[PDB]
Amino acid sequence: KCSLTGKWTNNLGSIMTIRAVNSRGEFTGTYLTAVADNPGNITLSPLLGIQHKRASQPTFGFTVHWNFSESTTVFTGQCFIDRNGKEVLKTMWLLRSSVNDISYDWKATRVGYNNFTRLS
Amino acid sequence: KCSLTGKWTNNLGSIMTIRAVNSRGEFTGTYLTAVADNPGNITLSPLLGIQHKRASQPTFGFTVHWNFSESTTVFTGQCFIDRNGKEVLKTMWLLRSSVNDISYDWKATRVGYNNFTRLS
Amino acid sequence: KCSLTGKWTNNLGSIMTIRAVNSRGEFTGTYLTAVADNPGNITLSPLLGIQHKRASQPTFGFTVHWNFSESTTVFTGQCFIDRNGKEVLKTMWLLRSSVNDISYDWKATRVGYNNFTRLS
Amino acid sequence: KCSLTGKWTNNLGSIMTIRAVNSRGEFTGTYLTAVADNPGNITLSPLLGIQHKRASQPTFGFTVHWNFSESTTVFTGQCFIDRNGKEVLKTMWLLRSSVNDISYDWKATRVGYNNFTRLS
Ligand SMILES: O=C(O)CCCC[C@@H]1SC[C@@H]2NC(=O)N[C@@H]21
Ligand SMILES: O=C(O)CCCC[C@@H]1SC[C@@H]2NC(=O)N[C@@H]21
Ligand SMILES: O=C(O)CCCC[C@@H]1SC[C@@H]2NC(=O)N[C@@H]21
Ligand SMILES: O=C(O)CCCC[C@@H]1SC[C@@H]2NC(=O)N[C@@H]21
Ligand SMILES: *[C@@H]1O[C@H](CO)[C@@H](O)[C@H](O)[C@H]1NC(C)=O
Ligand SMILES: *[C@@H]1O[C@H](CO)[C@@H](O)[C@H](O)[C@H]1NC(C)=O
Ligand SMILES: *[C@@H]1O[C@H](CO)[C@@H](O)[C@H](O)[C@H]1NC(C)=O
Ligand SMILES: *[C@@H]1O[C@H](CO)[C@@H](O)[C@H](O)[C@H]1NC(C)=O
Ligand SMILES: *[C@@H]1O[C@H](CO)[C@@H](O)[C@H](O)[C@H]1NC(C)=O
Ligand SMILES: *[C@@H]1O[C@H](CO)[C@@H](O)[C@H](O)[C@H]1NC(C)=O
Ligand SMILES: *[C@@H]1O[C@H](CO)[C@@H](O)[C@H](O)[C@H]1NC(C)=O
Ligand SMILES: *[C@@H]1O[C@H](CO)[C@@H](O)[C@H](O)[C@H]1NC(C)=O
Repeated sequence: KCSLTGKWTNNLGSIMTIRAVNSRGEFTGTYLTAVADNPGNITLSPLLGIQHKRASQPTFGFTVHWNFSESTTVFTGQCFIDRNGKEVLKTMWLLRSSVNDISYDWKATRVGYNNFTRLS
Repeated sequence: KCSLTGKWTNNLGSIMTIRAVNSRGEFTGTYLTAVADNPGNITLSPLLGIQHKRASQPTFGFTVHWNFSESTTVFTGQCFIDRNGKEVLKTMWLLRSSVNDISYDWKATRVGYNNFTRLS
Repeated sequence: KCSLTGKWTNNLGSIMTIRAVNSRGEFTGTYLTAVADNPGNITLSPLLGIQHKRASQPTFGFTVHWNFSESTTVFTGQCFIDRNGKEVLKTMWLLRSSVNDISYDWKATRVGYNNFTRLS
Repeated sequence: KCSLTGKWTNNLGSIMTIRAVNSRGEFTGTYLTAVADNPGNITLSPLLGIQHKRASQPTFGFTVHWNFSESTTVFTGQCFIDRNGKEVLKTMWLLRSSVNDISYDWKATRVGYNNFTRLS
């Protein structure tokens, strides 16, 4: 089994902590990004998500509410286990910027990927 | 002020209901999709997300844990208000499928958009 | 049969003109975007793409080499025809910005959608 | 400088050849994917794209017309050079499937990433 609970780092150097996953697969956590539009502003930021509970290699999603900008990121992915019991989170994300009005909506969404492994 | 609490529909005919947004911008809800890989299986499914609280046109994200498949979707976007006080959510999404192992990860993520307006 | 040759506009007000499609499904064209990072710089820009030839509702892709910035956009989608012979292109796109070095790669890709209908 | 001309492999094991880039940045090539929806059907497939010509680390895009399915993929990205002169293509892609009619359009687009390095 592949619980999200724990500490994780990604390929950019970001650090994420996921707390207890409840019986509905819901979880809270924190996220310290290594990169940002204005990296001097970075602070620890909250996340909230849901994973599938029963699956051995569950899919999941979470939202990061950045505390230092008007942006939001969502991540979705799957937790995989090796033959050796090593876990990897393979994810993709959408990063939504705040724009002034609906005419700028077209430019407000960035896309990318991240792989996470456990810190311990 | 552009608020998420209430009932919404999107351009595909899906319905979502978001409950009270707390002081941290967190919300729960339910999502009834009009479409699926197997539309005969569709059931009402829970969501969990976060919005920015203070912005008049906030960005937000949420995760939908589909109750009828192993997939997960995340939505992110922004709530816009026009002259008349009419609200629209402009969103993009990632839909993560469950695959058997990490060698299939490349095909596991679909992307799309949705616009939502209030229902009743 | 759903063909790409001709003039089109999308939901943002951009105009594109596609020339003759050859026997391999290749086409050239021009693209006039209604929006940009710096809309004061916009100029008419070339495109190059490929469609499937034999399908009645073909999928296709094309690249737009913006003549006024260091960015590139790719569009992919499908041409649909309804009962009346009315054609619509449903597309998604990736807009790649130029960044200074590989450490900024994570922020370099925006995503979005466009629907196109014929002009004249 | 970072010409696309040459042979490249990606992180999935796919092989791509890009032929001469003309004075407008346009190029043809071939692509042998290591993976597919139906990998038993895979055959060598054509691509067509454009890169920026003058930039030392150009952005670019290309379209792959798959010869063995009704799908199309577009790739966009940037060519980066190391301090040692080693080139890497960092890309993202959209893979468009053919669907029967417009009501299924929502499910027709997959997204992902690939990094390429030179074969020689
Ligand atoms: O720049 C901002 O306003 C908020 C921080 C965004 C950080 C993004 S989220 C996707 C990518 N993966 C990370 O670990 N960090 C970046
Ligand atoms: O097919 C599944 O396994 C779960 C349902 C997926 C529904 C998607 S989520 C994105 C798009 N927007 C909708 O309202 N429904 C579809
Ligand atoms: O801003 C730039 O540097 C180049 C212009 C980008 C225009 C984008 S491409 C996607 C979207 N669809 C359009 O018709 N225009 C925008
Ligand atoms: O499955 C198909 O019908 C066509 C082949 C798709 C292969 C995709 S394109 C994106 C990804 N990167 C690759 O090198 N191959 C896959
Ligand atoms: C991400 O994956 C790459 C390629 O497998 C690997 O080299 C790297 O260690 C991974 N990063 C993390 C934090 O897991
Ligand atoms: C973020 O960075 C910008 C540019 O330095 C600064 O002016 C702004 O006040 C910062 N905002 C926050 C929330 O830290
Ligand atoms: C979505 O936007 C379209 C295009 O503007 C509009 O016609 C429609 O009313 C919107 N649909 C919903 C359900 O909000
Ligand atoms: C969904 O649909 C498939 C195909 O009809 C069916 O076999 C399966 O049992 C259904 N799964 C669930 C959990 O609803
Ligand atoms: C795009 O689709 C919308 C929503 O159906 C429609 O109202 C509009 O006519 C289309 N726009 C263009 C320019 O094709
Ligand atoms: C585009 O706009 C910027 C900002 O106004 C300007 O400085 C620059 O010269 C322009 N670039 C080109 C090549 O059009
Ligand atoms: C892709 O990048 C990863 C991480 O840097 C690297 O280990 C791998 O060798 C690269 N693959 C190719 C084909 O360049
Ligand atoms: C692709 O694979 C399927 C499933 O094996 C097969 O039935 C079909 O004929 C193949 N199509 C092509 C174009 O090779």
